[PDB]
Amino acid sequence: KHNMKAFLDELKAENIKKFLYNFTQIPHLAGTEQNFQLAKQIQSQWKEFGLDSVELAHYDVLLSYPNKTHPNYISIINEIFNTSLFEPPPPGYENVSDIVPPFSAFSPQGMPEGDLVYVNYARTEDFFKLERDMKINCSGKIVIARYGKVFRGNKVKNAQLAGAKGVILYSDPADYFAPGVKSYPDGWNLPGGGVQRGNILNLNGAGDPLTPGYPANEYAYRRGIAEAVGLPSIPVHPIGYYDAQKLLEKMGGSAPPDSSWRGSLKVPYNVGPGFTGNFSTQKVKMHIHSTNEVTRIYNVIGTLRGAVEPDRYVILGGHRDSWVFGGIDPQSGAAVVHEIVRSFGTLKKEGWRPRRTILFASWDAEEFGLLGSTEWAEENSRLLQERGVAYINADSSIEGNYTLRVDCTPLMYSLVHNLTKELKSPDEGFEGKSLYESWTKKSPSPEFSGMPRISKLGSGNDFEVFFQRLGIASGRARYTKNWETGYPLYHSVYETYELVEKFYDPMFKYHLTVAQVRGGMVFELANSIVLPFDCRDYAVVLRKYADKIYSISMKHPQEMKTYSVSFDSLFSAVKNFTEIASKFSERLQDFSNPIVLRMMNDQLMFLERAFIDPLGLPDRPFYRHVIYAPSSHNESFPGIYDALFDIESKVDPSKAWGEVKRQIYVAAFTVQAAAETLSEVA
Amino acid sequence: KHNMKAFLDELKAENIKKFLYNFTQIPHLAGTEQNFQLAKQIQSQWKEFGLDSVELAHYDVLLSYPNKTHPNYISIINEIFNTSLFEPPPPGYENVSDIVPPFSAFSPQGMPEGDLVYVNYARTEDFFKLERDMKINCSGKIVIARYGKVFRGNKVKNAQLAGAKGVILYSDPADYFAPGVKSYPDGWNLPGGGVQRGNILNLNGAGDPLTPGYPANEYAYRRGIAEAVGLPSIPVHPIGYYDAQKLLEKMGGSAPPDSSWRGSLKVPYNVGPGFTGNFSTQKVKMHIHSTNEVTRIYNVIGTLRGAVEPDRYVILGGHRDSWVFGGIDPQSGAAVVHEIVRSFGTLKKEGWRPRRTILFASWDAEEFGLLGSTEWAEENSRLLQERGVAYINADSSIEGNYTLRVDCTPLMYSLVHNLTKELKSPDEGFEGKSLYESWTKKSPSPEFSGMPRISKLGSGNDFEVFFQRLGIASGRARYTKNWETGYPLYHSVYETYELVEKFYDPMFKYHLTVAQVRGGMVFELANSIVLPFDCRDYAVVLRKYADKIYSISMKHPQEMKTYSVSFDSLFSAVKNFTEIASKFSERLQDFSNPIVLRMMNDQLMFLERAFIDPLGLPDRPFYRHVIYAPSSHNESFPGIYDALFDIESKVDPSKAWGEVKRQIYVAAFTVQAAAETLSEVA
Ligand SMILES: *[C@@H]1O[C@H](CO)[C@@H](O[C@@H]2O[C@H](CO)[C@@H](O[C@@H]3O[C@H](CO)[C@@H](O)[C@H](O[C@H]4O[C@H](CO)[C@@H](O)[C@H](O)[C@@H]4O)[C@@H]3O)[C@H](O)[C@H]2NC(C)=O)[C@H](O)[C@H]1NC(C)=O
Ligand SMILES: *[C@@H]1O[C@H](CO)[C@@H](O[C@@H]2O[C@H](CO)[C@@H](O[C@@H]3O[C@H](CO)[C@@H](O)[C@H](O[C@H]4O[C@H](CO)[C@@H](O)[C@H](O)[C@@H]4O)[C@@H]3O)[C@H](O)[C@H]2NC(C)=O)[C@H](O)[C@H]1NC(C)=O
Ligand SMILES: *[C@@H]1O[C@H](CO)[C@@H](O[C@@H]2O[C@H](CO)[C@@H](O)[C@H](O)[C@H]2NC(C)=O)[C@H](O)[C@H]1NC(C)=O
Ligand SMILES: *[C@@H]1O[C@H](CO)[C@@H](O[C@@H]2O[C@H](CO)[C@@H](O)[C@H](O)[C@H]2NC(C)=O)[C@H](O)[C@H]1NC(C)=O
Ligand SMILES: *[C@@H]1O[C@H](CO)[C@@H](O[C@@H]2O[C@H](CO)[C@@H](O)[C@H](O)[C@H]2NC(C)=O)[C@H](O)[C@H]1NC(C)=O
Ligand SMILES: *[C@@H]1O[C@H](CO)[C@@H](O[C@@H]2O[C@H](CO)[C@@H](O)[C@H](O)[C@H]2NC(C)=O)[C@H](O)[C@H]1NC(C)=O
Ligand SMILES: *[C@@H]1O[C@H](CO)[C@@H](O[C@@H]2O[C@H](CO)[C@@H](O)[C@H](O)[C@H]2NC(C)=O)[C@H](O)[C@H]1NC(C)=O
Ligand SMILES: *[C@@H]1O[C@H](CO)[C@@H](O[C@@H]2O[C@H](CO)[C@@H](O)[C@H](O)[C@H]2NC(C)=O)[C@H](O)[C@H]1NC(C)=O
Ligand SMILES: O=C(CC[C@H](Cc1ccc(C(=O)O)cc1)C(=O)O)NO
Ligand SMILES: O=C(CC[C@H](Cc1ccc(C(=O)O)cc1)C(=O)O)NO
Ligand SMILES: *[C@@H]1O[C@H](CO)[C@@H](O)[C@H](O)[C@H]1NC(C)=O
Ligand SMILES: *[C@@H]1O[C@H](CO)[C@@H](O)[C@H](O)[C@H]1NC(C)=O
Ligand SMILES: *[C@@H]1O[C@H](CO)[C@@H](O)[C@H](O)[C@H]1NC(C)=O
Ligand SMILES: *[C@@H]1O[C@H](CO)[C@@H](O)[C@H](O)[C@H]1NC(C)=O
Ligand SMILES: [Ca+2]
Ligand SMILES: [Ca+2]
Ligand SMILES: [Cl-]
Ligand SMILES: [Cl-]
Ligand SMILES: [Zn+2]
Ligand SMILES: [Zn+2]
Ligand SMILES: [Zn+2]
Ligand SMILES: [Zn+2]
Repeated sequence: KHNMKAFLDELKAENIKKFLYNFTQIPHLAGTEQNFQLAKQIQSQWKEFGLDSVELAHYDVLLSYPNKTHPNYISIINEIFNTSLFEPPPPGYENVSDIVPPFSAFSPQGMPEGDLVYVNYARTEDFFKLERDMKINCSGKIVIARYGKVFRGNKVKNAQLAGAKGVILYSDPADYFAPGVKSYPDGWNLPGGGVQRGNILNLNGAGDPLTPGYPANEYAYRRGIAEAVGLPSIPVHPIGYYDAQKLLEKMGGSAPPDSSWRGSLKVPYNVGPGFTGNFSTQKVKMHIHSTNEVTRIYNVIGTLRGAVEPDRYVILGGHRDSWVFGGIDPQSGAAVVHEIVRSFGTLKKEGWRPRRTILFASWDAEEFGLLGSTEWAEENSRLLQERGVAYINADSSIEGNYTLRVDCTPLMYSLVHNLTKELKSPDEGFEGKSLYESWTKKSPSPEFSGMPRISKLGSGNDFEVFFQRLGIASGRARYTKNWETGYPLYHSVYETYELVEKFYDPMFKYHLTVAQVRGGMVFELANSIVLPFDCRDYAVVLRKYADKIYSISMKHPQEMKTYSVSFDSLFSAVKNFTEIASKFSERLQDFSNPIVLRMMNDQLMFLERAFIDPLGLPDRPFYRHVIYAPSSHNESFPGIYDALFDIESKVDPSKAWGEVKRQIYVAAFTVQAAAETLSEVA
Repeated sequence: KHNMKAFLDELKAENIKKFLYNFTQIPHLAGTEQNFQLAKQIQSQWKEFGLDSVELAHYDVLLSYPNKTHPNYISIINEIFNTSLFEPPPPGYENVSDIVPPFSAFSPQGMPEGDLVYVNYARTEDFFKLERDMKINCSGKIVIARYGKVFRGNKVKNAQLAGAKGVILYSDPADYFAPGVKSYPDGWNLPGGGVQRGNILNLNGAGDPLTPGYPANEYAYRRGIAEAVGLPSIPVHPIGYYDAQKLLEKMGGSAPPDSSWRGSLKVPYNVGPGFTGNFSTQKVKMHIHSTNEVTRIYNVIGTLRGAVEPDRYVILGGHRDSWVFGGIDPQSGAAVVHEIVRSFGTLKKEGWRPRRTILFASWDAEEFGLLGSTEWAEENSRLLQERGVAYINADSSIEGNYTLRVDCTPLMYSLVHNLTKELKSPDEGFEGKSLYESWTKKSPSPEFSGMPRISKLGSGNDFEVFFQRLGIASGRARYTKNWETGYPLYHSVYETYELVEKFYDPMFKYHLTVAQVRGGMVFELANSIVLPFDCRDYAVVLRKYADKIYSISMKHPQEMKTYSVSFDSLFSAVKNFTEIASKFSERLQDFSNPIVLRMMNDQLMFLERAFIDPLGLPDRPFYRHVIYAPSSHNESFPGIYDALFDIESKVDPSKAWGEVKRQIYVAAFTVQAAAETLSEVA
């Protein structure tokens, strides 16, 4: 028999292990020769594995690299202390110059000299507290911020808008050093010389900064750097906590406002500005010489043509490019994808084909702003929006070994529940129990007893263009840590095969479980006669999110009275969606007729699509999903959430509340419009 | 048998006559009680006729009306001459106060006093000639322009940008009085007291000025008038040629530059500014007191559910609202639609159903900016873009009685050729010959011997949102005049049943022929197993339009060398489209399998859709069709055409030619992307 069980049983832990080892012996930085060679290997092997076609899709995109003969560093100035030029390489590692040293991708060049201010996590809330409560002024200062809480690019944006002339990012042990675990190579903790790489862009979903809206192909017209989307305007550099201690220990001015501003280092965590008395005259100087360069990148796209609906695509995609060895990020994911392709190809060789086409993707330049997936989606956007059933992401399969973590559209909730009930838990103490049981026990729903937590999709990985721009139902699953105790070695040189094999998943059973969840989801989406989406699950969360956004607005009762701010239309639309989805589910259960089926499958496939506004969100044309797009000021209903954010500070309240009302109208309309796609069609 | 012939034979000239009489006895101005009553009648009758459902879809949109107790007029100033307060009503007509007097819909209020300048047709080219060749300055002047050549709103926009403080529009006998035909009521010519009504908006496809992007429903948030889309900023009023003669006869300053600036009146046609010597001190004063008011409008939407593909829509739509009696505009069209519905309902009562759903529409407020069709399309945009097969318009069936005039997407060319070969010519001297033969003889293709002229769809009628914003294959057909000899009584009170019955089509045979063409197109689109679109026809015209746009650019060889302006990518994409479409047509001929069929029918339906750019054209987000959107500066490829327009006057040629290159890249990409929708799907 060729069914899901056949597919699932063919997956082997030992194969995922071999592929992970194979993928992590040398660095695979985007735009480098080694990553092109890995793309060619993957293309060859996917053909060997049995896919119908396997092609490279290349683009020429803006990337960013340190200058090899002119290293980046930070000084206290005579330069009396210098930060490191590289992380101490891990034991046994030999090509150390082709290891890219830590840097913040897309930093402009510069050598700003100045006095330090300590901005905690550089969140919106942290900057509000600096300026509004503490009357501290960041203008012309170098800010030093600790990583964590939010995307690092949001820190640099937040810093820019507060007027800073440089940002230093560092990893504080409070956030990145787990109590009682030994540092690499003897455990999975971050040593003091370790440094988190990462881009610092604010693209708002645009992809390559030079070609927003269109693929960076052979004839593309590019914006000048001056007009580019999302580039930072001030120099930025990341450092480890040994180097951070040296910079923070002399900090003067105001004490931290409270304990939530103090990390774990033996320093006061004084906010500044500037150093204390004796050193009040010393300064901090950045030396940043990185360059932005248009560089070729390569996606591998594998096709397994569907037997019955070859014009319906189920996509399994994850990135291949890594900062250095990519032992977790992304090769723990890519090894999983490779074994999934191998398993599907095994059934294919025996004569089986999925009902719908499966597309497999190995994305390039994910670490530089989701560039490979976004350019490919811009190139193929018409095919994807009329044919795209679903997108399952496949980055890092493990970031811990505690339990499963799923983020997806509500359309996939029932699919995920049903699948995980049929899979074996790999967890200690849950031998012979289902993954659903272990996951539900370790990560309970905050709302429903006997159900697991499933989170929303936001931003920051390759599902983003498919879900937030194109409105294709999307999901992701991986194994994660206990969230009451990212991960220490994230984007550091110490992310190695040995890290994973010794400390995360020596038996590769968590990898195998993640292969079963991702692979099983893809199998159902591509083979089930009726698409495995339950529109009733969207109705339930829409009411929750409407309740939530109403509750935020209701912090301002006087203004809602004055400006006649009603959420009645939004609740009405949610109620109608609930009633219509209920009736549609009845019809879906109550229908031999493949036109009615495919009509019904089309209604299910285009339901996610109906939440797209072709006008996008305000000033963010590439975020178009009205329920789930990222907030500019990071809740769901982001248009209304952003209109309400810090509304009490707006100088023209009439105008501000008018815009809240406009967003309520757009949201109610969109909800009702999506509901009407599930009505009888004529 | 229930086939096309059965459908066509059921259509009767005598029924179209009765309906026209029924629809034209009282005025049906948008937003008035009489037009709501007509909507309710049509809804009732379409149900009687046998449609499955017939609903009113209402919206509350910005409309514009004269003040009944404060009439609009123009003076020479002591006011020594006044223009008319109304057109002399036609013989036998009794409710003359409910006849709206001539006015320019959406004019602001005002009483500007000043000196006249005569701007010919107020085209872009005419204003270029005034300022650049004749050194005449329109700033602070009242411009008087004759109707014709271009849309009247473009005249007011062109006037505004040249700095004028008022516009007077008039109908010159050179353009609106056919030689040797007697004026109404004794013939079809425009009498001197007749006046062309019409809106003067510049909406660029937005629909209701207050709700761009979203339906003007019960909970809509509206822009303030100050922020509205497309409203004119200076007062405007139209007059007839008796009144125009009085205003023009004293005109001084510069003589007309050439004969193309002189109409037929016994006046010099001096451009001005101002009057001659003795009257050099007299001025012109407008009195405009019209008001813009949000008003309810009603579309009638009839559904005939498809037997096999009820989720695929073929739409036949035309407007119902008229300036006064609507004898030609639109009731000659609406009477045709009514008889088409009656004929389809006759087959339905005998047990027949079309393969695909047919939607019938009676649009409101077309005369005020395509408001009814646009709001309905904004409300239903998700259904329309995933399900909309085609849209056939149905405004005025006759504007003359010489021959057929078709404007449509190239996807419909073969359909139109094949249908007209099977229909009887109603033309004198072509008894027993096909409509194709008569039409081809009277309106030859400028390019191909033995084929008729078919024009492009542009702007200015209710197909606009479906084709230019949503990318649904669209077409229109009507009977027209000999274009080497609009029509004289256009938008005047003299457009009556008697005008049509006495002077245009006494036997209703031209009406019947137009019913057969529109109805037959709808029949094929809704019933043919394979959609009746030939993608090869798009390949042919894309090469033509690429040749044309290249030829325009090649007027600037030096700049194309300097800025490296290549059209190579666009020709490459057109070549690929040609090859791919050729292969797709082979597959379409060479395939029992309803999935392959419906896959193939989906590829045909979404081919028009693939020419939509979701980023729209520059500053015109609602014009999104990359091949055919209206030029801002009114050729096809409007993005590239507008980038090239008057490029030699741009102050920064590097920037201007960079933008030309950007548009070439967008167009080439879009063509290639559309081509790829016709590739094998996996
Ligand atoms: C959820 O679904 C329900 C349908 O089950 C849908 O109900 C619709 O609500 C609107 C109100 O927003 C109704 O609109 C009315 O339509 C009638 C004609 O049918 C008009 O006469 C009404 O206008 C008068 O009353 C207004 C309100 O006081 C006045 O402002 C106005 O000036 C008029 O005097 C009004 O337009 C509509 O009939 C129903 N449709 C039904 C029941 O089929 C509801 O809108 C959906 N929710 C959302 C968010 O779409
Ligand atoms: C019309 O369809 C044809 C396919 O039949 C399609 O041809 C493609 O054209 C592009 C050129 O625009 C080719 O791109 C090349 O791809 C190879 C790898 O396959 C690269 O090595 C090439 O890059 C090198 O050469 C460049 C040109 O001098 C240099 O600028 C560059 O730095 C590299 O040195 C180049 O990217 C592509 O291979 C074909 N694809 C085929 C034949 O399958 C054509 O593009 C279509 N037209 C449009 C408008 O899409
Ligand atoms: C990763 O595995 C690949 C595939 O097995 C290895 O690539 C093969 O290497 C052998 C020996 O050089 C060649 O003969 C094959 O042609 C290669 N096959 C390909 C590229 O498809 C590769 O050597 C392994 N890498 C590491 C670091 O172990
Ligand atoms: C930090 O690094 C800089 C640059 O390498 C050091 O300053 C240089 O010292 C070298 C050799 O001693 C001189 O040739 C250069 O003139 C110096 N350059 C600059 C820019 O200062 C600096 O001494 C280092 N600081 C520490 C504490 O090691
Ligand atoms: C998840 O599994 C449940 C239990 O099997 C599925 O719900 C059943 O679906 C069948 C087929 O429609 C119905 O006949 C039953 O009434 C359903 N039981 C219920 C709702 O309790 C559910 O459809 C599955 N989810 C999927 C496939 O997405
Ligand atoms: C146009 O035709 C309609 C439909 O036949 C006429 O409306 C009918 O009028 C009679 C007499 O008043 C009523 O009993 C019917 O209820 C009406 N039917 C409808 C509205 O569906 C209408 O009178 C005709 N108009 C003119 C000007 O001749
Ligand atoms: C044009 O119309 C205006 C307004 O009706 C005429 O001027 C008015 O004349 C009436 C009665 O004779 C006076 O009561 C008003 O004071 C006048 N109003 C204004 C605004 O001037 C004017 O005479 C008419 N011109 C002609 C030639 O008939
Ligand atoms: C218009 O009519 C022509 C002539 O019948 C149709 O072209 C024929 O189509 C059939 C069925 O595919 C083929 O077997 C013939 O080879 C075609 N003849 C040709 C191309 O000369 C054409 O398809 C019709 N157009 C439509 C239906 O849109
Ligand atoms: O590095 C990434 C983005 C990672 C994010 C998850 C994440 C986010 C933050 C951290 C950290 O601060 O350690 C770690 C992991 C995602 O949503 O996948 N892509 O390759
Ligand atoms: O009045 C209209 C728009 C009419 C236009 C055609 C047109 C355009 C101009 C005239 C004229 O100047 O007499 C007459 C008719 C269309 O493309 O349908 N809609 O109701
Ligand atoms: C890198 O720095 C070196 C040495 O100072 C310099 O010569 C070169 O211009 C730089 N390279 C780039 C790509 O900017
Ligand atoms: C893997 O799980 C076991 C049990 O908690 C433990 O030894 C180790 O800390 C875990 N690894 C990581 C990286 O959490
Ligand atoms: C119309 O004009 C009259 C009479 O001068 C005036 O009283 C009224 O305000 C006006 N009506 C509108 C709707 O502006
Ligand atoms: C209708 O056609 C005949 C023949 O040309 C003619 O008497 C009359 O002028 C035509 N009517 C119009 C409006 O062109
Ligand atoms: Ca791009
Ligand atoms: Ca609107
Ligand atoms: Cl993932
Ligand atoms: Cl028409
Ligand atoms: Zn990753
Ligand atoms: Zn990463
Ligand atoms: Zn009309
Ligand atoms: Zn009209």
